[PDB]
Amino acid sequence: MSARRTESDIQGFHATPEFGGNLQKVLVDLIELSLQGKQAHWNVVGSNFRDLHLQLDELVDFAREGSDTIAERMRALDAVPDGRSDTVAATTTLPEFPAFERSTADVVDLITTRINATVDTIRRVHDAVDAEDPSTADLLHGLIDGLEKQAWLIRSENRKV
Amino acid sequence: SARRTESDIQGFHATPEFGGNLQKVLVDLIELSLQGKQAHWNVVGSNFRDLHLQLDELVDFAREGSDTIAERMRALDAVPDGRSDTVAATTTLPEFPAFERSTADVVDLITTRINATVDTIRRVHDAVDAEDPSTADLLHGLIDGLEKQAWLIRSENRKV
Amino acid sequence: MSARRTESDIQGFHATPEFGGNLQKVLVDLIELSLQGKQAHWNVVGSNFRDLHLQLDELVDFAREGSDTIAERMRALDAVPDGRSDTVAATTTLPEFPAFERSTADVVDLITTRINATVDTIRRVHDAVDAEDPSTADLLHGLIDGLEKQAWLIRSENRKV
Amino acid sequence: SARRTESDIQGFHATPEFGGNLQKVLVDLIELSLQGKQAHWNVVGSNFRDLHLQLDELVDFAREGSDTIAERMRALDAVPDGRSDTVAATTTLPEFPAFERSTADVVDLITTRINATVDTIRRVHDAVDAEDPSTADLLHGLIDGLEKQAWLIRSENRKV
Amino acid sequence: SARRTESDIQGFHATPEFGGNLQKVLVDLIELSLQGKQAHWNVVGSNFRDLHLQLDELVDFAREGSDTIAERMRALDAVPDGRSDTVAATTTLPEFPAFERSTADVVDLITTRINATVDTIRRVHDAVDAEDPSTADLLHGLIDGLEKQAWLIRSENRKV
Amino acid sequence: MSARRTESDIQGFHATPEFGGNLQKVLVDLIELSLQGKQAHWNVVGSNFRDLHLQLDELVDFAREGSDTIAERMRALDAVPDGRSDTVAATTTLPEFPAFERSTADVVDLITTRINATVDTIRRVHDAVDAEDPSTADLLHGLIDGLEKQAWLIRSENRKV
Amino acid sequence: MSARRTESDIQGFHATPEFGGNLQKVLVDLIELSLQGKQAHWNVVGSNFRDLHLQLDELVDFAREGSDTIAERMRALDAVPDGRSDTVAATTTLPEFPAFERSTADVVDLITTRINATVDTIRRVHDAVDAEDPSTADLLHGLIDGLEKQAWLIRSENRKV
Amino acid sequence: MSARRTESDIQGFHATPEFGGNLQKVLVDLIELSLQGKQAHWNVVGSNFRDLHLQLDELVDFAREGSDTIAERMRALDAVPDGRSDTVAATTTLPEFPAFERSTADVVDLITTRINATVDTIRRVHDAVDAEDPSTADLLHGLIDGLEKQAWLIRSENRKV
Amino acid sequence: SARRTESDIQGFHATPEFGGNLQKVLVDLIELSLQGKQAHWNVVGSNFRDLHLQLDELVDFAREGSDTIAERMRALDAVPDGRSDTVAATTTLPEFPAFERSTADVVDLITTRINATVDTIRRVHDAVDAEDPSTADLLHGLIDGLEKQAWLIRSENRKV
Amino acid sequence: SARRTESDIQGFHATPEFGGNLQKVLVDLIELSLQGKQAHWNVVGSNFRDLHLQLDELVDFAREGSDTIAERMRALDAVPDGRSDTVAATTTLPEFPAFERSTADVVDLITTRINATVDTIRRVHDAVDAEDPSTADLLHGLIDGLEKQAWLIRSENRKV
Amino acid sequence: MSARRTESDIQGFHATPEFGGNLQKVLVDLIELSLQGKQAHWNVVGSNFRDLHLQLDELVDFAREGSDTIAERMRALDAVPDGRSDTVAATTTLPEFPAFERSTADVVDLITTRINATVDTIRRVHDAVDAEDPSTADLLHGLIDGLEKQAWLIRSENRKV
Amino acid sequence: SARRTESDIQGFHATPEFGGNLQKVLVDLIELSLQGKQAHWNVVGSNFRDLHLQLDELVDFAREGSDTIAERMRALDAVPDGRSDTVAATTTLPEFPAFERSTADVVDLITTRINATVDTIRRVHDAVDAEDPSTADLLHGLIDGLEKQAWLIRSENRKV
Ligand SMILES: [Cl-]
Ligand SMILES: [Cl-]
Ligand SMILES: [Cl-]
Ligand SMILES: [Cl-]
Ligand SMILES: [Fe+2]
Ligand SMILES: [Fe+2]
Ligand SMILES: [Fe+2]
Ligand SMILES: [Fe+2]
Ligand SMILES: [Fe+2]
Ligand SMILES: [Fe+2]
Ligand SMILES: [Fe+2]
Ligand SMILES: [Fe+2]
Ligand SMILES: [Fe+2]
Ligand SMILES: [Fe+2]
Ligand SMILES: [Fe+2]
Ligand SMILES: [Fe+2]
Ligand SMILES: [Fe+3]
Ligand SMILES: [Fe+3]
Ligand SMILES: [Fe+3]
Ligand SMILES: [Fe+3]
Ligand SMILES: [Fe+3]
Ligand SMILES: [Fe+3]
Ligand SMILES: [Mg+2]
Ligand SMILES: [Mg+2]
Ligand SMILES: [Mg+2]
Ligand SMILES: [Mg+2]
Repeated sequence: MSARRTESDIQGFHATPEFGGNLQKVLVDLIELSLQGKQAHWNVVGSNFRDLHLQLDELVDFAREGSDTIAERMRALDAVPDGRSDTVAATTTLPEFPAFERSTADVVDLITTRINATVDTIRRVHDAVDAEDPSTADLLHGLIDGLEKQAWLIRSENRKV
Repeated sequence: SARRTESDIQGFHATPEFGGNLQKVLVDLIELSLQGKQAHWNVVGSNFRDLHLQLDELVDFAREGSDTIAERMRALDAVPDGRSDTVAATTTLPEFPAFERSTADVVDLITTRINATVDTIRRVHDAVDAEDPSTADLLHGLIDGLEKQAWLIRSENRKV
Repeated sequence: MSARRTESDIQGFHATPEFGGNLQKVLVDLIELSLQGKQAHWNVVGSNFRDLHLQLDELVDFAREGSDTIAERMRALDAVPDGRSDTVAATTTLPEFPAFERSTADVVDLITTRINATVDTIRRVHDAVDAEDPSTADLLHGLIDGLEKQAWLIRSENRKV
Repeated sequence: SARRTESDIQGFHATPEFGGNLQKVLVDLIELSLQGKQAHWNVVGSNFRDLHLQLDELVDFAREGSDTIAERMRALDAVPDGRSDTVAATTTLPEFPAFERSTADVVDLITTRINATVDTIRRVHDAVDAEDPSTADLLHGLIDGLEKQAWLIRSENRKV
Repeated sequence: SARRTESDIQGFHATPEFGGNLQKVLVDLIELSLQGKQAHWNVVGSNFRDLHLQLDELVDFAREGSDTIAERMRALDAVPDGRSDTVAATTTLPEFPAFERSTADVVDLITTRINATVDTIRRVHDAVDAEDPSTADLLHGLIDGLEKQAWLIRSENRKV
Repeated sequence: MSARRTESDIQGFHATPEFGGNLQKVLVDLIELSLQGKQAHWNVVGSNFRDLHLQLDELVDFAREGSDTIAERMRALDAVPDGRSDTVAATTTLPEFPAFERSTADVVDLITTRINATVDTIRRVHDAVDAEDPSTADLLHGLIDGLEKQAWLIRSENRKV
Repeated sequence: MSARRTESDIQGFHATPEFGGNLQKVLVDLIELSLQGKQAHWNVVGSNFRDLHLQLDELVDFAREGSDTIAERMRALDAVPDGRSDTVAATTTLPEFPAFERSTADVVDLITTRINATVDTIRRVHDAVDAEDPSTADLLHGLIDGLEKQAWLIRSENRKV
Repeated sequence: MSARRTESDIQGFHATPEFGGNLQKVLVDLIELSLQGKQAHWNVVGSNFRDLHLQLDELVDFAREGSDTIAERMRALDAVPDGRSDTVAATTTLPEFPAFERSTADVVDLITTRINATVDTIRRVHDAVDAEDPSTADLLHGLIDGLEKQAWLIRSENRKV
Repeated sequence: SARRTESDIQGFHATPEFGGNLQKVLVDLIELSLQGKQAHWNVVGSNFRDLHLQLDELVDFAREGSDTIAERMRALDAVPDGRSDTVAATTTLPEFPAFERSTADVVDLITTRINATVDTIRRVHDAVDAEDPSTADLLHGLIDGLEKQAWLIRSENRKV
Repeated sequence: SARRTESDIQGFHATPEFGGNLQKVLVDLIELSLQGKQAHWNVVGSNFRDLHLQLDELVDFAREGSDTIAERMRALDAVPDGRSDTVAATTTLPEFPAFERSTADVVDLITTRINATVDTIRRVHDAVDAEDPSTADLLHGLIDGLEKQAWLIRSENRKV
Repeated sequence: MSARRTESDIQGFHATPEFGGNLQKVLVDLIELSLQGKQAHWNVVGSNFRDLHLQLDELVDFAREGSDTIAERMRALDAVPDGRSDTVAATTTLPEFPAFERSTADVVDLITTRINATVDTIRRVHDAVDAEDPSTADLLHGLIDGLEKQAWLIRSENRKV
Repeated sequence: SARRTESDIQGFHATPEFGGNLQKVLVDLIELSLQGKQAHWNVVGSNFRDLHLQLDELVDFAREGSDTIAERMRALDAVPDGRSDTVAATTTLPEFPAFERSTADVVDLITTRINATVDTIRRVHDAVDAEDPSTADLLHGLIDGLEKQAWLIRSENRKV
């Protein structure tokens, strides 16, 4: 017991209310993106349907794993996520996805915009998150990298060169 | 030969009522999946881990269920709406509460909400079956799986 | 606005006593079939031993998965299964499997008869089950299909020309 | 105690009408698989790869389906005929054309071929269900799987 | 050179006493598996899920074990009897009770049932080892595996 | 310095009409074999049913993979396969598979004869194929090897002493 | 060779003695945590035994992978780890784990405390590690994230709400 | 304080020459069995060819794994195996496998006799092996168990009523 | 015995011409793999995803191809040179352009460069086969695989 | 029936001597695993990679071994102590040195320490076997596996 | 739509030309390392050939995944990679790999130097990359960690202690 | 239409000379596998582990190869002889020596044994190819695989 601490209770790192709020912002936009991605996945029609149909599911998988990561990171830091439908709809920054069947061209533009909005949220909170807890900023970097890759993989369809 | 002579052969298309009935199932499955994740993250207390894990299995089932229904709608020339505003405004599920919740409360809450989801499917079943028995089979898989989830979750709170 | 239900307690579907009894009938024949299938698997000897030995294990696997399906369906619908040895022996409708070694030809006939008996139980309760709960009848269809396939794969050894 | 005392208990035998109804399904599933491969090899043009790949998935499903139907026939002591001459002579599917075909044309042709196959299953469905509901469930799986493939393929040509 | 010149060399034959000793092990392993499933389905209450899951692991082990014993019997030209009537008539395990049972009760009941099964193996061990040490090693695997399951189950009720 | 070619358009190897026709001959016999293999797989009954039932499926798998190989080799070399039912029936060299159930012994002989016929087609076109394109002849060697192995595994049931 | 360096020997990045010492601190606490985790895994008894038994093994797996990561990172940077039992016991900051069987409730509190002590060590050295080598700080972030998740998954058992 | 041993050189368990010779006896019969098993696998023809063909390969797999186990156990205990063809032929106790094709019925009897012979060697050396090294006798028990299972699975083809 | 009496037995060694011929194949396979990755990253436009993915499959094939050839050289006592300066100075492939490129242009470009690579292999084939038929078989696998890639890629740009 | 009538049936419990003997094995397995990792990280020199890798395999074996023994103790109502202070104070293994060590030195060191570990198991074997043969089988697996590791490691330093 | 943005087009984060140039530097050295690694993998001979042969392939796998990561990160950020042979040869900082067979000892020294040159490039651009986009710096940290591990695993062969 | 009307079509029969040529390949592949194992067990010294491991990979390849050849014989109605006495009596490989051997010696010995095996395949190649080119392709796989193993093994002793 030469260097052994003798405390009965050793408490964990707790997130500030600001930090909790910042992760909550990321969470709702990740959930909204997952819901919009599925909507697009189902309703996309037209030239190169299959590629887009498939890529949109990969986007959804990533955004879902991301939302679970953020929410559980909140839990680890003694914060409380709210991923309920009403909260997501009321607080998401993503422009609304339109109803009905949409062409592959339209879906490419729509989804690129919504991914970019999501990435913007993460980029906006990044410095405040990093200042308080660099380990959480690393989770943000994974999200930024993965989502920006998805945006490139989707938007390239509409590029005329 | 017995070969048909039509250059174009069309598929079975669902009635508006049929599409509307699948839409009802869809929003309740999506809502259940969102509430399941909420519960999964925020459950605390005795037997946390079991409930945390089971809730993820519920969510997995509800998500594949929503996809199954939405794609069945698409196959039948109906158009699903799984957007957050639509889900929130049209789900029949009792609202799941915010904040940390005890294991016992989560068991009771989620059981009610699974039962609400099964009720929607059972309510639309006969109208769906009458128009398209193949879709009713998909409904049966959902009823079976969700009722299995209800049993696996609720049993925690059962006394003798 | 909101279609949300307001009850704090929504109950699940509860099977009638008759429905419970009907699934219990299926359950005991499936367990008995599993036990007889293993008996035959160990004790078969003669021409084409290996094929029958192997096929019998596939039958046992299917019947075991089936009994779990039925028993858990009972539990889901607030019915209580009884798969105990005494109950199975006292209430199964299958003819007893004979003792000791049996020839491949005899095992083929014996097991085919026992599958047919098991399927007959499922067919007998089907309409009453389907009328109360269509979703459970679908599980019965899976059992009927899978077992009648086993009966074909086993019986065909003895079918001539 | 409750043990039946007969030494031979017969299984369920399909009527010859039932056998013939499943035979109708079988030949169209086989024809669909062969046309599917023809399309898979010979498709050219804009979005070749997706179509090439999706067509193989259709063929996998149709081949599993023909196995399922033929084996169900055998289970009920009917006897399938999936020989080339029989399939050509009795399939209801319009002939697939020869030579290379554009992706747009293949989309339309294959959608029609899938729809014709589903139509056969839908046509025999009630007669099959009346004699054996367990077989009708297999038909439901086929209907669902095939109509999903029709949606996944035809969507390429959909303009909105 | 060192080649034996007899055309038929007989294998090791188990005595009928040895066969009977393995038969004792077999019926208790089968009874344990059936009681294990009964428990797995009918357990309710605090920590349901863990017990539900652990009980299935016990059943998997007991089923693999009964296969091992019955196949060892056959290898040595003994003939197993795992029929329901025989198992019910000759098992040494106390009967599992009917109906839903609390997790606490199931823990105690199943621990007792496992211990009874191990006791049978321990009782025949020396007689089995004396005739065939290779079979005794299979008994050792069973003892180790079953006592591990007893520990994993009973620990739930242990108060310290 | 640089060995780089300067053409903007380098064409691929194009098969002669004769070469295309030779691979077409192989293709139709492989498809016909696959169809007959399944027929036999469903309709075989009698002593050692299961082994033959299972082996026939392995044959069908090999023949199906083979037909895809040949058809795609045709496509690679700018030839156009025809695997349609009417063409296969009208142009296959295999004797017709008989209708209805057949005994294990008969299926063994029937299918062995049909494999032998399929291999004979491949052997007949081999030299002409090898002379134009050695790489395609190698694919033929794979087919010859794999099918003659199937013929051994199936025929040996009927071989005595 | 337009931008090619012409040095025969190009040396790697070497950790300072302070950096080596900082990683050594993390290493001993990760090893101590793995040893305490196993002790808890074996000796935990009581209500919800299985969940805790299983979670404790997941903790041990993570802490073991973590110690290997830290030690090998030391090796890469020309530092030398010491993970020997005497060194771990003499230099760990973790409060000693008690002997004998312990209740699930006690184990939850004990292990949460020990995880939190381990995380505290990583958090304490983080800034010095990051200042010298940001790539190693990223390995620390993985550890912080994974361990804090484990603490949440374990401690939640004892939460009364 | 410390129970640590102080020797810099601690030697391992070394087998007696007799022990080495006993394992060598097991080794050559296992290799011979593997070689004969393959011979039978290639050369069997007749009723139920496929089942025997397949089962013989499982026998060969088991016997090959067995020979490696024994040979490596020898190496561990400072004994030196000899698995060379000349040694195996000159010292195996198994009757020679006959040349050319053999019927399924004959292969069943022939291979069953050869397994019985292999097991008899293991049974003959068992007590002497167990007395010197119980851990090696356990490996023998695995061989006895696995081979006698193979003998059952193969011989049962020829067992009547 | 028929045992050979040589203490040392040497392996087949390739002629300088043979090694030179495999070297020619090697640099063109490496160049193709590097151009394939360039195209994979920089392709944009209609059907981007299909082409992006197919190009990775081409690269995978060319990389395993280069390894196969280089190691065959090693087996035969020849010494490969796959260094960047050597590849750049000695490849016969038309240079792949820098910057973003449309799907249609990438199809045409890569098809030409695959065909150039196949041409090298076909050009050395007879000299390789004459010296060592076993190596010609490796060449056949490369010809087959690359020509399959050419077909899968070029079909995108094919019109009716 | 042959059913036993006891409501409670107890399991086999180990003597204090037996628990003490397994404890002796446990600390030496844990010590070996810790020394194995030390060696794995700090080995340098000729054939580094082989030794680095083999040492991880040794560690894997010793860790699963320690778990096996500790859980066997638990099954038998004994209480393991695998804490660092206990391991350090009670292990019989010669101390592994600090700092980088050559491959040849690591081979010699680890071989000695494996042999020390095997010696503990062999020293307790007969007392363990006499009380509970099933546990002796677990000991045999450890002796076999560790002695295999000793051979695979030491062979590096063997001269002709 | 309470927090919903109402922009039709939301643009992504775009890398500066300096940032694009910095990632390009990393890319060419990763590709050069992969090409040199394979050259070494093929041509290494002598004492401990196999270990080095195998480790060199692991190095190549990592460097290849790394180059794909960097290039695609460039694409995501609207930069354009150039991984062509001429560009790699003209702009790599790695000392040239020698021609012909090389001893294992020489290869160890050569490859360690080339890995270290590659790591130096990443370390040199790190701060500028991190200042502009911390998410990309995290990708750099993965590369630094993985490559420095490879250098340790390779160089340790030549260490005399 | 194009259907052949004969009821029995014979397959390709190997001549007895062809059978004998494959038999030569078979015995050397078997001898190589047995010598490979001998080496694998008995190799000691510097870089033991790599050699131990590579020798097992050689044996796996040689065993798959002997199966391939024996099965090709059977496919063409030849009859293999892989019995120990036949292999010892007719193999062309120099005898592997008894006892422990250094890694350096094993490298040289095994390289020679591989080269002798390849030589047999190369010797029969043209006679085999003339009668059946499909079999010659299997010989090519063996040549390529074995010469790869020779390179991977001998490189250990190569000084440059
Ligand atoms: Cl795709
Ligand atoms: Cl089989
Ligand atoms: Cl769990
Ligand atoms: Cl290795
Ligand atoms: Fe229905
Ligand atoms: Fe269904
Ligand atoms: Fe149904
Ligand atoms: Fe060839
Ligand atoms: Fe940072
Ligand atoms: Fe990271
Ligand atoms: Fe960072
Ligand atoms: Fe033992
Ligand atoms: Fe050739
Ligand atoms: Fe080939
Ligand atoms: Fe023993
Ligand atoms: Fe054992
Ligand atoms: Fe989907
Ligand atoms: Fe279950
Ligand atoms: Fe294909
Ligand atoms: Fe081995
Ligand atoms: Fe390689
Ligand atoms: Fe454990
Ligand atoms: Mg596409
Ligand atoms: Mg058979
Ligand atoms: Mg629990
Ligand atoms: Mg080595």
